[PDB]
Amino acid sequence: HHWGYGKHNGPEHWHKDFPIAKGERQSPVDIDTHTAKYDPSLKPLSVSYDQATSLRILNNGHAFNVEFDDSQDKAVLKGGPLDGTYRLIQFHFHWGSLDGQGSEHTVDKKKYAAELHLVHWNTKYGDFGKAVQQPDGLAVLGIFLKVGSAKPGLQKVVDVLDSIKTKGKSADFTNFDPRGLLPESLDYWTYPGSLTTPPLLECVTWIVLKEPISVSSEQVLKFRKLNFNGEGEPEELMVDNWRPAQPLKNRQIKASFK
Ligand SMILES: [Co+2]
Repeated sequence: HHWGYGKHNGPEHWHKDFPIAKGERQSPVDIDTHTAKYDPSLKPLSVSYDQATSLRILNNGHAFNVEFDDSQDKAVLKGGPLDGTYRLIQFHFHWGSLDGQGSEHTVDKKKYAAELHLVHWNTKYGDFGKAVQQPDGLAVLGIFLKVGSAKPGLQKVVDVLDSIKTKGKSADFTNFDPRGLLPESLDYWTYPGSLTTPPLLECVTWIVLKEPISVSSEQVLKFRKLNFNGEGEPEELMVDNWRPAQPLKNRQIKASFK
């Protein structure tokens, strides 16, 4: 049926409509820190978000997306394992019903409360729709969230969520600075993988930061008040919208640090 994260249409069902779900480079994965190889040939990441133009926030029935103007090189990711320039198109989170789960990637099987995905597309391909058809089409920056002190830069997001409680609702969301969601260190792990939602295309260079950000219990509880359903349908809280770890298969995770 229409895919989601429930008992009958969750991740274990996706392969029936999207056979690539059992592919050779699916995401997310467990990051075994002892096994990842330090790769001194790797460059530092270049995150250049100073001219980012946020536009809107949308509840799409799976998560909420903060969308950006990607019609110019305003907010880009370069360097690290990447060739060329990748433009920020949107960010979103995955989170749990409880603080013990919610992330998609895991680190030595540790699950974080949530995971932020900053999604960027390779410019060489002109638009997002074309980029997802290419093995180097997307670069997604993954950042773990743990529960502890509040993240000041996240509060503007948390506060608009009650205006987009249900599927299909959107709201204006301008002048948001995504630099306020980054941890101090840009040390990372990287590997080739996929989108973690249908259509699960194998088009992503994943860059997962080692350092988590902290958010407060109150901030994540507001995430969990969102809904998967549309307005005036039975309430299904938007929680546990994460895909579990997939087989690593023939892939190597590289580390940018020692
Ligand atoms: Co995601």
